[PDB]
Amino acid sequence: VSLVATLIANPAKAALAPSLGIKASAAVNATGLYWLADDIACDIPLPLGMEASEADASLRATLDGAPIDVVVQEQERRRKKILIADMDSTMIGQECIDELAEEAGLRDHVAAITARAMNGEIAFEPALRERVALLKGLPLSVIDKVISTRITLTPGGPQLVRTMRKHGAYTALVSGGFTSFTRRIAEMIGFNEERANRLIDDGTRLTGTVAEPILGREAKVEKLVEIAERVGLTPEDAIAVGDGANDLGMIQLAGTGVALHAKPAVAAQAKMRIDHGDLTALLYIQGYRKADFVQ
Ligand SMILES: [Ca+2]
Ligand SMILES: [Cl-]
Ligand SMILES: [Cl-]
Repeated sequence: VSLVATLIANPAKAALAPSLGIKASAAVNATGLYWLADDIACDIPLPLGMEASEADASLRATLDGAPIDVVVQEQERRRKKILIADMDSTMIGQECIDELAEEAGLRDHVAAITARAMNGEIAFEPALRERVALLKGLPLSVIDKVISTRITLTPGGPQLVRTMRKHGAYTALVSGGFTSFTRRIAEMIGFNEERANRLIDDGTRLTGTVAEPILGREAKVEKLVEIAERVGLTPEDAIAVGDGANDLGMIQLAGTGVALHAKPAVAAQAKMRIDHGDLTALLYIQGYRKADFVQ
């Protein structure tokens, strides 16, 4: 089966120089070298008979000290037809739950719990109830307040979703956060649908509870299964991306699963990781060229 290695830099620190790409491809006795974006990403088709683990270590040693990610995969079925993406710290810069906690004067106390939950040291569901209970009494106006003043989109997000939709993919934003945030964020970026938990309120204030059953790690796996079956595909046809322990189920089930700027224990578990590039990395992973992007 044919293999291809892809080298990916951050467009904001585009250090994949021509000379560097040439040296990488020689390190793996490669046939050709194909640029997907100048100074940012290139394809290196491995010669037949090389294990992916060899090419990976060879390329990483050659590139050591440079902010360039490495992934190796089979050339066929690179381009996926489903995207399922985590929201918090993946498509936006923030944790909505931590920003909400600010409005209760408890950002640090809640953020410390969030860090433990996204690292996998506590189960998602009791972590969520403990954090949300501290939001009891907040007026419903704080949701618009946080969205309009403190939530920012991750670089490359809109381009990723729009370029994939251009090529017929179905895109879903699937989050352990809250519907009141995902519905607006999904609209801003351009997802086909979103699914998240739900804050309970009395009409004026937050009750401090969440609608049950809570969506955690397994619920993201289930949404991936539901989507693929509905659109007449299989999870093998999907690329999944996240940063946290609650994304590892869908990252492991999808055909391509990406730990993006993941927590230390999370990245330790994922087969494919992106630590330097932004969300356009997922376009290059799939073999797209800059000429293909929606600008
Ligand atoms: Ca996340
Ligand atoms: Cl909500
Ligand atoms: Cl994985």
